[PDB]
Amino acid sequence: VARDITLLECVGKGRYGEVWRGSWQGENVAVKIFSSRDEKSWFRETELYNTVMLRHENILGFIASDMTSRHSSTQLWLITHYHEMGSLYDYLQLTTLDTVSCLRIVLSIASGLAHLHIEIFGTQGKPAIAHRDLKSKNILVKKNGQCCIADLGLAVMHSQSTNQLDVGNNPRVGTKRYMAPEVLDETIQVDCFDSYKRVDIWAFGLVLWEVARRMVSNGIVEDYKPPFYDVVPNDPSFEDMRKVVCVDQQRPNIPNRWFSDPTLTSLAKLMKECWYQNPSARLTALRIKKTLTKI
Ligand SMILES: COc1cc(-c2cncc3c2CCOc2cc(N4CCNCC4)ccc2-3)cc(OC)c1OC
Ligand SMILES: [N+]
Repeated sequence: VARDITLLECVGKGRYGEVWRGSWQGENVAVKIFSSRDEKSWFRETELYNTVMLRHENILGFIASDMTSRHSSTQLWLITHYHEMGSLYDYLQLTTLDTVSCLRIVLSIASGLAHLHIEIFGTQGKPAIAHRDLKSKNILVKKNGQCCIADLGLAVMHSQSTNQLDVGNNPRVGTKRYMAPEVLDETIQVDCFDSYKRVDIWAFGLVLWEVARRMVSNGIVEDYKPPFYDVVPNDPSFEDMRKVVCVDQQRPNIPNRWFSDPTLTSLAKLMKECWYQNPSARLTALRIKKTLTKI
């Protein structure tokens, strides 16, 4: 209930709204107050968390959804577990990673994504879900070293038996920096659920690139950089990414030092298998989880 939560400090702000660190029965919680322009994302997330009952150790822990009316308006709240280490985008800028730390991050993200993509059968079984806005800022680092995926506002679901696709009704567009080439060229088949899984794998390979750069190998480490930092400006436009990803067919550069570390070699091969211009040639989330497990 929103009445029992004490908003203590704002840890994030954007077009989506605000994220607050709050107290609730003597424990820290995360409260997202949605903006009026992003109401459809609150409905979709409430559906995925309350109706679909999405629950996984590598997905942001749902607590409660609520609506509070004040100042002649009604705010839409989402209350989840609070991770004091912040987003993966924040965490990668404060520390370097070793082999275990890197693999724990990338395997946890892969297992959480595979849980979204894999349909659980039986009655009231979880359908296959695509995130469609996967990025380092939508990934949070837990104190055990593992990560969890957040923001289900753009989720899309599908069930194999009925062959029915639920795209929702959200005017929100995904993050342009992480957009797949089929999205930028407007060739993506919006009626096929596999299309939405393949744009997640594409974006997953970009987060994979961000994390691998922070793994120290032979006293060498790369500074943190967002994908395509050296070709697009801040807040890139649609034409900015299309020129890089589609026209020039550019991908993030694999540092040569990665070939001197066996873990980074298998990781560099993994992200390359997520960046195919042909969406059907990209790996599945299950194959990525399997490949990461054998490493
Ligand atoms: C409640 O709904 C959400 C909460 C969080 C969340 C959860 N737990 C911690 C944080 C966040 C938001 C962003 O990251 C943080 C960052 C910081 N700090 C570092 C940078 N600046 C100083 C403060 C502190 C806490 C968090 C995420 C969501 O999706 C991106 C949410 O919606 C689905
Ligand atoms: N952040």
